[PDB]
Amino acid sequence: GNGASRDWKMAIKRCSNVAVGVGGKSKKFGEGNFRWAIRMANVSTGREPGDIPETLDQLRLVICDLQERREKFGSSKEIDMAIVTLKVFAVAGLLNMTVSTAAAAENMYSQMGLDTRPSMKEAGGKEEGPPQAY
Repeated sequence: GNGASRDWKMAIKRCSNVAVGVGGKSKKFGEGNFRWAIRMANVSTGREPGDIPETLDQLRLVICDLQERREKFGSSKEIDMAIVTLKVFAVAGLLNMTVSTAAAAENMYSQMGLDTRPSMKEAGGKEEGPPQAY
């Protein structure tokens, strides 16, 4: 539109203020994590320079296909992390709404009607930490 990659550099600057975990809140993502997942996905689902999402609809399908194909091949921290970045980046970027945590981003994304696998309990846990000296 008006510039080169302003909308992009912006969506990233904001996403950088996003947390990875939910029961910790400390470590945040970065342009490297986002570009990593996106780029990798663009290849497996494109294999070319001019093969990136331009509309919320286009990106929406890319994600569903990314997690779909990847899932069939198997699960992995790299895969799960990839999908997470796509979500947080989509909301914190397209919606310019820098969520609080990775889960929160993917939550509103699916709850909004962008995903195809709505869940109530993704990750959590109670009573954690080392043992006590009694």
